[PDB]
Formats: sequence, C-alpha cells, structure tokens
Amino acid sequence: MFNSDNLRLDGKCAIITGAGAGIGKEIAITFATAGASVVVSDINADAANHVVDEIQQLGGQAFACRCDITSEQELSALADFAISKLGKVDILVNNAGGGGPKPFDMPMADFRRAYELNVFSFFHLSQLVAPEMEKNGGGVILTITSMAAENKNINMTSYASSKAAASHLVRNMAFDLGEKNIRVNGIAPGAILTDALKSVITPEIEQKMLQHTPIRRLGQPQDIANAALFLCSPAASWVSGQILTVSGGGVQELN
Amino acid sequence: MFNSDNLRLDGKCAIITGAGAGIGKEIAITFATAGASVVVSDINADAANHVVDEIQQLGGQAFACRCDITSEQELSALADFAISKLGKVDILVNNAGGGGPKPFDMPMADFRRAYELNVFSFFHLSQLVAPEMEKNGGGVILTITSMAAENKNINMTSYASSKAAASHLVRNMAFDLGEKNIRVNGIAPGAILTDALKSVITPEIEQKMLQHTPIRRLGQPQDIANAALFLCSPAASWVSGQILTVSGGGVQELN
Amino acid sequence: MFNSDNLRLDGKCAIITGAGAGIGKEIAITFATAGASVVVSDINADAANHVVDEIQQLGGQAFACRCDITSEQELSALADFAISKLGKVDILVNNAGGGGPKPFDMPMADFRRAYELNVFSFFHLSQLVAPEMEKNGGGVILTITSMAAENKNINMTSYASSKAAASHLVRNMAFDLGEKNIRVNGIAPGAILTDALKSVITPEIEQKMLQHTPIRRLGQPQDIANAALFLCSPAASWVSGQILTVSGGGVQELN
Amino acid sequence: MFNSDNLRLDGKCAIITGAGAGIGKEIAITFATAGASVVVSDINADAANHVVDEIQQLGGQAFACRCDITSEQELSALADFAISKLGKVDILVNNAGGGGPKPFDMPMADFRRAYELNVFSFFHLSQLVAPEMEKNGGGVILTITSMAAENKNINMTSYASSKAAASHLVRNMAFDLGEKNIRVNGIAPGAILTDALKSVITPEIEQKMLQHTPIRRLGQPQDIANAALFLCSPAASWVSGQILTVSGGGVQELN
Ligand SMILES: NC(=O)C1=CN([C@@H]2O[C@H](COP(=O)(O)OP(=O)(O)OC[C@H]3O[C@@H](n4cnc5c(N)ncnc54)[C@H](O)[C@@H]3O)[C@@H](O)[C@H]2O)C=CC1
Ligand SMILES: NC(=O)C1=CN([C@@H]2O[C@H](COP(=O)(O)OP(=O)(O)OC[C@H]3O[C@@H](n4cnc5c(N)ncnc54)[C@H](O)[C@@H]3O)[C@@H](O)[C@H]2O)C=CC1
Ligand SMILES: NC(=O)C1=CN([C@@H]2O[C@H](COP(=O)(O)OP(=O)(O)OC[C@H]3O[C@@H](n4cnc5c(N)ncnc54)[C@H](O)[C@@H]3O)[C@@H](O)[C@H]2O)C=CC1
Ligand SMILES: NC(=O)C1=CN([C@@H]2O[C@H](COP(=O)(O)OP(=O)(O)OC[C@H]3O[C@@H](n4cnc5c(N)ncnc54)[C@H](O)[C@@H]3O)[C@@H](O)[C@H]2O)C=CC1
Repeated sequence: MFNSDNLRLDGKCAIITGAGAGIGKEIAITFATAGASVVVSDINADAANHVVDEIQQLGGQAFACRCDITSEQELSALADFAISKLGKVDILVNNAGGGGPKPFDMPMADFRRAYELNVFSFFHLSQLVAPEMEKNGGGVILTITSMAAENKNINMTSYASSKAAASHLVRNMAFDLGEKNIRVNGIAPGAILTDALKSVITPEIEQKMLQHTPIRRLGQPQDIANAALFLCSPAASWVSGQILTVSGGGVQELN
Repeated sequence: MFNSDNLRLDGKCAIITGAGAGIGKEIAITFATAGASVVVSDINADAANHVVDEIQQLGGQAFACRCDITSEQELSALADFAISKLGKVDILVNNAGGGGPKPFDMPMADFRRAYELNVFSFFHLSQLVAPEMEKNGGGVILTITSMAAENKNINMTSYASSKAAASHLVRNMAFDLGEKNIRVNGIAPGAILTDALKSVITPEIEQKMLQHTPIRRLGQPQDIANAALFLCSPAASWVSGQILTVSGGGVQELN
Repeated sequence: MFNSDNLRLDGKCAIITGAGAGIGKEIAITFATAGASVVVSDINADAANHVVDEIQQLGGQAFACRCDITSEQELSALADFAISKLGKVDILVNNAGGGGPKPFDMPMADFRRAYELNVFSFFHLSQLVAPEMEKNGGGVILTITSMAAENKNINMTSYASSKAAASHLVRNMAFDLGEKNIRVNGIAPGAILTDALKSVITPEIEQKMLQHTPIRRLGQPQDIANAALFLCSPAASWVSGQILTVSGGGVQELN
Repeated sequence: MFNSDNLRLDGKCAIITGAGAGIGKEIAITFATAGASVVVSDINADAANHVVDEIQQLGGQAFACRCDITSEQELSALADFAISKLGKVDILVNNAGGGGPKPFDMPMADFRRAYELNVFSFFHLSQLVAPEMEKNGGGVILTITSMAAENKNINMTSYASSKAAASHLVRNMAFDLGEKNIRVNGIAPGAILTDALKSVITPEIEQKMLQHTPIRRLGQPQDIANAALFLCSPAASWVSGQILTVSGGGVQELN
C-alpha cells in the first residue's frame, strides 16, 4: 500500500557535499524540502550560503560549511560541524568529486587528484560519519559516481578509473557497514546539464549524445535529486550496494 | 525541489501480470493506492478477483482477468480487455514468470518453458501494449527479472539464462521504444518472502541466505512494490534501460 | 616453463558446428592443423565438403556432416555420426548461430528463430555431447557468442537477448558440467570480416566501427580461431565459464 | 591455420615486476623459455637473481633488478635499466601489487597503500614504458588484477576497490594507447597456490574455496603464466582492453 510519508525525509539530518551548485544544490533543496535538516558543504562559500537562504525561504532548515573534501582535516571538521548543528547525521550524500578528461601523459599529480576527489575523500568521510550512524542504529550513505565507471574511451584514464574505484567501494562498503545497519548506494549520472557539463561539451558533442539517448533529452539535476531521494528514503530500506544509472537509457560521451 | 505529485500515479492505467499473490499483488495494491486504475491479471482468477476486492475496499479502481501469460491468444485478450476497461494503457508491470532450479539433463520441454515464462511472453505483450502507449504519448514497461541473471550456480541453466535474456531485452528494447517515449526498466529481487521462495527455501538455506545479506532481513513484497512505483513514476522520467536490484546488499542463493 | 605441446590438440576429437565458412571454417582448419581430428558440420553440404578437402591436403583428418543445428533430430544424429567417425568427442565448438538485426515489430516467429539458433541448439547439443565427455573423464565446450550480448542498441532485441542467454548459460553450465570435469567458455567477437558481416555492413558503418576500435583494424577469422585454440587447449585447463571478447579493444555497431 | 611461431615470444623484450616468486616468477620463466629476453624485477634482489639463474640454466636471457614498484624514482630506474640491458621494450607484465583484507576502520595510510601498490605504480610504469614500445612499432602491457575487482565482501574496501580501478584502467588505457599500437589487457586470477594465498588461507577456507570451484583444484602459477603468454603473444593481436579470469569456473573467497 502506497504511503507518501515513506518517500520523505522528515526528521532526517543530512550532510550534502559539494552542495552549492548543480546536482549538489538540487539534492540539498529537494531533501530539505522533503523534511530533512541539511548541512550544505561547498568550497565556494558564497554558493554554499546562497543555497541555505534558498532553503530557508522554502521553510527549510540548513547550515553552511566551507569545506574542501580534499583535506582530511577539513573533513573531520565538517563532520563535527554537522553533529553540532544537526545533532546527529542520518544521511551522507557524497556529491563532490571531479577530475575530468586528461591525456595519457598527464603529470602523475593530475592522475592522483582524481583519486583524492573521487575516492579518498568519499572513503574517509564515510569513516568519520559511520560511527555516528551506528550509534543511532542506522543511516544511509549515497555517492554520486559516474557512467565513466562503465564507459571506455580515450582521455579518461584518471576520471574513469577513479569513479570505478568509487562504484566498487560501494558494493563492498555495503558489507562492512551493513553490520552497523548502514546502506550504501551510488547514482551514476549521464550527461547532466550543468556548468561542469557545459565546460567540456561542444554543440556537436551534445548532438552525438542526444542521438544515442533513447529518451531524447539531456539530464536535469532534478532527475538525480529524485533518484537520490528514493535511494535515501525509507522506501528503499532493503536497497544497498547498488549504483543507479540515470541516463535516458543511452550513452553520452565526449570522444 | 520535492514534488509529491511526481511520486504518484494519478489517472494512469496499469496492466499487471501474475498479480494474484506475492510481489505482483503488492505492486497492484501500491499502484492503485497511488492513484492508478489497474488490471489484475493472473492464471488464478479467484486470486485475481480477491486482489480486486481489496483494491476496491481501499478505494481504488481495478479489474480482474484470468490470463496465462504463456499463450499469445491469451495475451492479446489481456491487452484488449485492459483497453476496453481502462480506455488506455500507461504502464505494464510484467511480473508473472518463473521456472526455477532444474538438473542439466532436464527435457528440452522444461528448458524451453523457462523462455516461454520469462522471455517470449514478456516480449510479445510489449509488442501488444507499445502501440497503445505510443498513442497516449509514452508509457513505462517494467519487468520483474532476477538475481539469477547475474549469479552463477549449479541447477540454474534454464532459469538463469532466461532471466538473463529478459534483462538484456530491457536494455535493448529501451532503444526501439525510446522514440515512442516509452521507458523500459526491470527489477531483480533477492529473496523475497513469498510462497515461491517458501516452496524452495529451508531453514538451513534460510540461514545461509541471511548469512550473506548486509541488511540482515529477508525481503518483503513491499520492497519490490516501492521500487516499482518509483521506477514507473514521473520521478524516474530519465531512467530507462536499467535493472535495479533489491537484495539488501547481498546475495541469497540456494547453494 | 613454456611447452609447445600444450597449445596443440594432438589426439583430440572435435565437433565443429557451422564449419563450412567464416569463423567456423578457420577454427576447423586451425584445429585439425594443431593435431585434432575434426567433424565439419554445416547446412551447406558443399561448403562442408570443401573444408574437409582443404584439411586433408594439409595432412588433416576430417569428416563432413550435413546437419542443421536447428533440428533436435539432426542434432542427436550429428552427435552419433561424430562418435562413429571419431571414436570419442573431446571438444564441442558451437559456432553456428545467427539471427541479426530485427525491428521491434518483427513477427514472433522471427523473435523465436534467434533463440533456436543461438540458445536451444547450443544447449541441446551440449546435453547430447556431455555424456560422452564425462565417460572419457573430461572435455571442453566452446560457443561463439557475440558482443551484442553486452551492447545496447536499436533493432537488436532478438539477436542481443539471445546471445545474452547464450553467454549466461555458459557461466552456469560451467557448474553443472564441472562435476563431469567439463569446461565451458565462449568467445564474443566484434566486427569479424565475414560475408555475414558484409551483408549488413555499409562503407560508412565500417568507418564508424574502425574509429571506435583502438587497434585500428577489422577482425579476421584467425583471431577467433587463435583464441578458440587457446581456450580449448590444455594450456587453459583452469579456465571455465568465461567469455573472451576479441574486438581490438573497441566497439563495432551498426546503429 | 595453426602457426606455432605466433605463440612464441622470439626476440621480444619483457619487463616483469614482482617476478621473484609466485605468479611473476613463472611468467618470467615461461616467457624466457618461449623466446623472450626478460628483466626480472622484484623488491627482493636475492629472489630476483635466483630466478635469473634458473632462466639462464634453462638457456634464456635474463637480468635481475631490485625495484620497489611503489617509488617513482625506482620505476624510472627500472625502465632505464631495462633499456640499457635489453635495448628496447616490447612487453610489460605488471604483476607486483597486493594489499589484502583490511577492516573498515583502517588508517587512511593503509587504504592509500593499496592504490600505490595496484594503481598508481602500474599507471606510471605504463607512462614510462609506452614511448619505448611506441618507437618499436607497438607492444603489450599486461596487469595481474584480481577477482576482488568484481567480488563483493566484507574487509575488502581498499583491496577490492583498487583492483577495480586497475581493471578499469586497462579498459580505458587500451584507447589512449591503441594508436601507438600497444595492446593492454589484464588477468584476474582466482586462488593460485602461492605463498600470498598460503598466508591468508586455512584448511576450512581451503575447503569452502574448492567447494565452489567447478574445476575442483586450486590454481597453479603455470595457469596464469599460460594465459599471460597467449595474451602477450602475436596470437592475441586483436585482443585489447580485456580482463581474462582464471578461476576454474568458480569463486574462491575468504568469507
Ligand atoms: N554534470 C554532469 O554531467 C555529471 C556529473 N557527475 C558527478 O557529479 C558530481 C558533481 O556534479 P556537478 O553538480 O555537475 O558539478 P559542479 O562542478 O557544477 O558543482 C559542484 C560543486 O562542488 C564544489 N566543489 C568542487 N570541489 C570541491 C571540493 N574539493 N571540496 C568541496 N567542494 C567542492 C563546487 O564549488 C560546486 O559548487 C561529481 O562527482 C561529478 O563527477 C557525474 C555524471 C555527470
Ligand atoms: N519471491 C522471490 O523470492 C522472487 C521472485 N522473483 C520473480 O517475481 C515474479 C513473481 O514471483 P512471486 O511473487 O515471488 O511468486 P508467487 O508464486 O508468490 O506469485 C506468482 C503469481 O503469478 C501467477 N502466475 C503463475 N504462472 C502464471 C502464468 N503462467 N500466467 C499468468 N500468471 C501466472 C501465480 O498464480 C501467482 O498468483 C517472477 O518473475 C519471479 O521470477 C524474482 C526474484 C525473487
Ligand atoms: N562475422 C561477424 O562479424 C561475427 C559473427 N558472430 C557469430 O559467429 C557465428 C558465425 O559467424 P560467421 O562465420 O561470420 O557466419 P557465416 O554465416 O559467414 O558462416 C556460418 C556457417 O554456418 C552455416 N549455418 C547456418 N545456419 C546453420 C544451421 N542452422 N545449421 C547448421 N549450419 C548452419 C552456414 O552455412 C555457414 O557455412 C554466429 O554465431 C554469429 O552469431 C559473432 C560476432 C561477429
Ligand atoms: N596467488 C593468488 O592467490 C593471487 C594473486 N594475485 C595477484 O598476483 C600478483 C602477485 O602475487 P603472487 O604471485 O600471488 O604473490 P607472492 O607474494 O607469492 O609474490 C609476490 C612477489 O612480488 C614481490 N613484491 C612485493 N612487493 C613488491 C613491491 N612493493 N615492489 C616490487 N616487488 C614486490 C614479492 O617480494 C614477491 O617476490 C598481485 O598483483 C596479486 O594482487 C591475484 C589473485 C590471486
């Protein structure tokens, strides 16, 4: 029997990483707007504060944090800030990441940054949060991975390998955290219409993309926010260790 | 931003196969309860009708039909009836199927049966239903596949390969139909506490199953129903060609 | 330590299906030429006889059979012919199959033929052969599946779903047959330069193909024959339930 | 037609990491015995030198080098030495790696270590070696990955995700390098009877492992060596981006 309250986050406290823009922002708004008290972490503090305002006008409860996911020290801080403002953490939404297209001969420092962004931060923040969740009797961690973790193409060595590590960590973390009654899932988005996408997309690339997408349209952040809501809601209580690909049933690549 | 109406099925018409018991019955109820008019199909008309009464008790619109999915004559009948009672078709939830464990030396008749129940029936009904949806401007086809489509084990030649063919149909069919604005997805459930499982499970197998499930509890029909609602709802508008697995982050196998 | 005799089929008897042309032919020649006595089954008897001649001049041992894989009755016959001519069967190479691109609204008879060709024949011949292999203490079955079993595109519903069932049967048959000390593997070829490929390939399609293939070249039957030799040789004695994709590291599609 | 010369490595130059024992030692021997001049690298120079003597005893060309793959300074040294002794590089068999089972609460230092051993080292050496190969007109890079790259279980966060990143590198790297005519592949072995396994295995775990292996015997170094020879030979010329799994058709896990 359908029950609208099971698709809502009433009384849940969520840390949302890289929430000042794009997919991240929409998840924050969609979550707070579904009953969750949200902490908005972003490196661009201005963006982070704007979202909080947006949420508050909407009748939401939000706090801002100027964290850089790529800093162990700023991570444990964000984690402390969250428990202080919220009181507890129930949902971790690891959205921040990145890296992008890089040539085979890129410097190893470039190769390494994608792992800091996409794997190490995600895993370390999970470590910092899990103990709280366990203490409350359960929680949910969701990471925004990528379809690059499944695709094969040129100039994607760093990005694609890092997101693959991110998606597989998910399948395995689901075991270690399952004992603590924590669920871990990820969403793998396709061509989402974001500034991030705009910086690397050419008018022809877009077209090639659209012609390989059955549902002829480019993704909007809400598509990802809608899926994040479901995966983090009590309606998905027996869903763990999964990666949901939101891509119109197609494939969108640059090369 | 969270919009509750996108998670409901108001004014949609759904045909559901094998909805007399287990998983299908709950999808039927959850859907009718979420605003859809449903056609409860099953090879057991008594069961089909009982589900119909319950839906009506809950205040929903529903019609019962006795259809054996393994007959093309019976599938057309099912499509016709659905149309004459509903006036249109917006959603197909192809749930009936089965086959189960079988020795390698099984008669070809038993091997082929698995395909009749899980592949040919499902493909053909989509052929029947597609044109109706197409004219309404789109629709959603959903199939209840299986973890066996990915697992490997002894005594599963017929069952596992057929479910694997069904899961790959979803991926390709998503292309042919993306043009008619029809989305196609599937759900592969783990051990769901239903009589089909109760028929093959034992206390030892039971324990071994829970022994490998991170979220330590067997699945409930509602879990599948919850996922089916999201997948068939407006909120999953850009999700096509996917097979979502509901297994508590683990695997439940017989061996 | 390398040992050339481990990559040879000296004293092995192999049934090669659809061996009168393309990939099939090359496997026959490459096998007989590596020490195996070969039975050449094909529906085009003339082609089947030509290959036998070719093999004999080369100093090979071969027999022809005019079998249609899509006939239970011709299958048990082929199996009997093989044991009579060869004395025993050690290697089953299920190469015959087919079907090709079909539209969503194809007749169900067309949908069903791909399964006869790609799944049912393969599974039934395996049943007919396994008992011999068991009797000898072991054997190897190899099927030629396809990359369509992994790819998603339009007009591939029947072909792609059937080959997927074929590839997954492999993963599972490896269990049932493993007790009998039988190994089951498959090879999934990409754009192999065959008349079969020529009938559905356009000059532009070819180019698109080549530009998505890292090893810029189209496959030759020998590539598949070389891989079949390894998979069926004693050097691969602990390799079972695998599908080796030979595709220059790329993807080759029509749509 | 079968051509034995295509299965040999005559006049090729191969660098092999961690070749002092186990799997790497056997690849070294098999390769030198198949006609290649090899550079036995290992963090244990005694071991490296012992392998060199054996290869020379068997009549092959080989050189020992003490390299700890987790140091960029040491990898360049390894590439330089290989070139000054061999004159060119035709094959890279990146075998050294490791990490193993680790609790979820492990220090980030241990999590990151897994990446140093399985991902960064391997990617960087390919950067070093690629230009050498490129000039000879092509080459082959092969990595010894793992089944953990696909399995899911408890205590494998660091180990499994890193191997998963390495396996996906192979898939993408195959693209960047397909142009230089370099092929990239990997082998994911099951339980191979080597001391690394002997360090983690127990008689009970032993039994459970064989309990799920169709071809009921633990793997031997030669099995991996046999597959590596084929993959790095002229016979696999159109095989790139693949990860071949040698596991006897089953899975050997610790839990
Ligand atoms: N836009 C697209 O097409 C797709 C994006 N993704 C993934 O989605 C995630 C984010 O996507 P978008 O919203 O498009 O990105 P975006 O770049 O538009 O916005 C991300 C937000 O993250 C913040 N940020 C960046 N680095 C940070 C750091 N080191 N520490 C803390 N905050 C940081 C930025 O200030 C920004 O406000 C990434 O993990 C990306 O890999 C995956 C598939 C598609
Ligand atoms: N419960 C479980 O453990 C799992 C079930 N499944 C799948 O869920 C689907 C439904 O199974 P459950 O609800 O568990 O089983 P169930 O046996 O409890 O219910 C099946 C319903 O379908 C009807 N049905 C059977 N054959 C039919 C036919 N030939 N034509 C029309 N209707 C027919 C039955 O009469 C019954 O009412 C199947 O596709 C099965 O493969 C997949 C994974 C797990
Ligand atoms: N050519 C290509 O690009 C690729 C082919 N494949 C697969 O390889 C297999 C064969 O490929 P090709 O050698 O290119 O085909 P082909 O059509 O060139 O030759 C196949 C041989 O099979 C025979 N044959 C057809 N139906 C038969 C039947 N019903 N019973 C007995 N014999 C029959 C034909 O007479 C012919 O001599 C098929 O399973 C196909 O799905 C997979 C990937 C690529
Ligand atoms: N034997 C098994 O059960 C399996 C092993 N593997 C993989 O096979 C590869 C090799 O392992 P085995 O032969 O089994 O192990 P092993 O422990 O028997 O041999 C490893 C060799 O690599 C050397 N080595 C270790 N660290 C090194 C470093 N930091 N730099 C340079 N050389 C180093 C060791 O001294 C030793 O000589 C690894 O990538 C491992 O992940 C994968 C699956 C199974």
